[PDB]
Amino acid sequence: DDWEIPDGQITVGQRIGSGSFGTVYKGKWHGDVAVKMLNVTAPTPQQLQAFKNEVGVLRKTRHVNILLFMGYSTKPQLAIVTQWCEGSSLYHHLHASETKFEMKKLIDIARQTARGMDYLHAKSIIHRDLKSNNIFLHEDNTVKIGDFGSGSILWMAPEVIRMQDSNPYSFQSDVYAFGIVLYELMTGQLPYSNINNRDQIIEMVGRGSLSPDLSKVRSNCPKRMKRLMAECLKKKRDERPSFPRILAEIEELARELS
Ligand SMILES: CCCS(=O)(=O)Nc1ccc(F)c(C(=O)c2c[nH]c3ncc(Cl)cc23)c1F
Repeated sequence: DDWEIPDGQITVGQRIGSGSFGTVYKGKWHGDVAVKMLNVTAPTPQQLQAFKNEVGVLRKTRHVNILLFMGYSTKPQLAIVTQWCEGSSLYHHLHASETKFEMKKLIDIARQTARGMDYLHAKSIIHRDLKSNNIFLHEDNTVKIGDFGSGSILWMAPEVIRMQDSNPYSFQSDVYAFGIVLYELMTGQLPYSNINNRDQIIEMVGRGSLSPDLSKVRSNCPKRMKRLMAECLKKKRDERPSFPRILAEIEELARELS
């Protein structure tokens, strides 16, 4: 009904990391949790509404691939509480571990990711900033999608880079985001890897003249999964697939099997 954790109950220990959002610690509260304490000292009364309006959105997410919102503090600092996750994120795995993932295991991670996303949309939540860094792999099996509610241009649809008019952030923008995750998964690689220049990419992808190189997909990706990708990466936004049918193709190609 109300989800506030009164001062005292969370035992904050260890500083894991941060962001423009906030700073994230591990912690004890009826078991393990994570606490993202916002960059804010004195809560201005209109700021206690910014938060509780952002919280009312967070508590409309129940689902196994949507990070588990659990509670919000007020009294030591504005903060969001959630499940503690185990292991490391999709990014860490696809880049600075060198973990071989089999085609089987990679498709599943894509399946579980678009499971998160279709749910959020069914709920009318534009994520806005999906990427492999904000997909935490709990136990190295279960996708948990978080950090919803410059920054990272690599997952940014051309219309976002540039800017539509009345939108541009929308269900579709979330969809190009999802393709770039597909590229990462199905090439094990960040795109524009050879062209390492933020300005170049911002200017060249928004103008419609640089798009991911699909020849770097591992020779053993299915051709269903490869065509699915290039649909999502469409520069024209409304030619893009929306999420029901994205979640169809993936589960429905997943058989095959091993
Ligand atoms: C349910 C959506 C809440 S969120 O959008 O604000 N995302 C969010 C909120 C609070 C958090 F602490 C975190 C977060 O980064 C982690 C949540 N669980 C984790 N487990 C391990 C690590 Cl390393 C980080 C986290 C996080 F991703």
